[PDB]
Amino acid sequence: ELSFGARAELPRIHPVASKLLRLMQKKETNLCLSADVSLARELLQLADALGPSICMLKTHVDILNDFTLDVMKELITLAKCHEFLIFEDRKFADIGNTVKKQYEGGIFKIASWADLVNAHVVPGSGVVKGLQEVGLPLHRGCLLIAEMSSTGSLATGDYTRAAVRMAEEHSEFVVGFISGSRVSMKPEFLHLTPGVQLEAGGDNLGQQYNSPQEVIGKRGSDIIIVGRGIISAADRLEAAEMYRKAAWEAYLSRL
Amino acid sequence: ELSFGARAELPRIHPVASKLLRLMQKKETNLCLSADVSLARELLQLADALGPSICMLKTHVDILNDFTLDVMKELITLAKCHEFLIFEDRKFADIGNTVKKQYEGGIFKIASWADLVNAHVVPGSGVVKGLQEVGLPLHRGCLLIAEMSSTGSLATGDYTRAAVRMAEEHSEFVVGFISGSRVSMKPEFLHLTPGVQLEAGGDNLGQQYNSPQEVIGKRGSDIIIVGRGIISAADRLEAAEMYRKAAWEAYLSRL
Ligand SMILES: O=c1[nH]c(=O)n([C@H]2C[C@H](O)[C@@H](COP(=O)(O)O)O2)cc1I
Ligand SMILES: O=c1[nH]c(=O)n([C@H]2C[C@H](O)[C@@H](COP(=O)(O)O)O2)cc1I
Repeated sequence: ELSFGARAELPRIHPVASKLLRLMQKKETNLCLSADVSLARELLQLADALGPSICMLKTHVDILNDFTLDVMKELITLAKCHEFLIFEDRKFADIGNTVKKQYEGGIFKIASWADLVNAHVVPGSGVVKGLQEVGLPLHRGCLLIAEMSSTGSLATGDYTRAAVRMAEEHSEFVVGFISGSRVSMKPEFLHLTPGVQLEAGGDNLGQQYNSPQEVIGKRGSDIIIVGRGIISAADRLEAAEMYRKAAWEAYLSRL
Repeated sequence: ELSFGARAELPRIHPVASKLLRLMQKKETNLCLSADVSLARELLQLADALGPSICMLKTHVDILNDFTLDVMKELITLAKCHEFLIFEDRKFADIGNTVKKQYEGGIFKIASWADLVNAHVVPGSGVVKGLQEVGLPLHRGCLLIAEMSSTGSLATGDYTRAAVRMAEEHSEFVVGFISGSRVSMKPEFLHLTPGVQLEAGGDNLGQQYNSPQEVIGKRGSDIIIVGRGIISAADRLEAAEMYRKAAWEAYLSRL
């Protein structure tokens, strides 16, 4: 088992993952903020104030009521300044020819500013083949949804094993997974785990929480994705630090 | 076997499906046009010209380079004039509390203009439950993706069975399926099938095509979703009429 910093230097490491692994070690943060907000200003305020505590900011640019590409210009500014990756949670999940256009085009032009995006594997390997054609040119990485935190999730057993396989066979573009635990034995791949809170619980619509120590420590994931656990707190700065320190110590203990 | 007109009067049938099935019968079309264009003027020129030939227009708003809510207004006007339903192929595939926001809010405000939307079942029923909460107020309906057309598709066997159960258990809002064949024998559910062309073949990124006669005639589907088969033609109207006549005669032969 290697440190994040050692993993950033592996032969077969993808550059986007290496950049991420290096700033993870530098900042002592395996925390990804989920910024689920309705206003551009909200997003840029939060990113800036919490930037120092995170390795990655996960966006839903399709829930911004005042999206513009200038808003994402200013997001990249803050990303370069505080050193975090931008991860648009698009969950591309269609045939290759469609996801191509969705990734490069339309009003969002996701490929022009997202270091990472994710994709569901249900369509088969064409969803990644399609995304690759936009991603490789623009030096980007993708994450494959191998597991989900929601109750009734069908991403289990054979489905999970297919997501890993797909990943291993597209390593020039796929840098890791969305998962509830470590699912690949290859240290080149990242693991990011949503459904994370300090306290036991869920929400009213299928979400189920596990703690950072459980997820990073016992389940062997690398990064925790945390939204309401931080945004809904009174002190979002203090909240982000708690999750950072929890996930960071769990990682240290694991080494 | 019942006709679209009879099925539209079924006791346990959704207001949206009933509306759809009546205009199908009235207009003699079970063709959904997949308008995968990136200019609003071409979308509206196709909608206007091909309106009378179609029971439904399937959109990908997020690939339109010049989307405005005013464009959708004009699309709605054409849809009323020519009697077709608007279906946004958004493929909701996140947790319930997330998809609610993507469905209602943000720049696209899909719920305000889309008669139907679709969702993947991989997250568990929470995804349907989240969408339901927004759509039921507005009398919308939802299609669940039970099978896919592309090579390597993991929407098979128990995954499909899962989508059927989830649909049946949420009939108040799920009006049917995106699938390759009839997967539900319950006549209140609509079956819609993409990966359709007249000629045998496929594309370079996993898309596989069967004919209207195979899909409607042998596999028992209701409606064909056809993109490039029409869009790539010089005369898109002649092509639409060709797909319409093929799919409609295939339907009449099942009775
Ligand atoms: O399997 C998943 N689970 C999940 O929670 N998300 C997203 C949805 C939400 O925006 C965030 C979870 O944040 P909370 O910590 O607020 O639940 O991660 C995405 C996937 I794929
Ligand atoms: O399983 C699927 N298969 C599929 O083909 N589409 C959509 C994607 C595209 O917009 C259209 C196919 O267009 P062609 O008929 O040009 O392949 O159907 C959606 C799903 I879910």
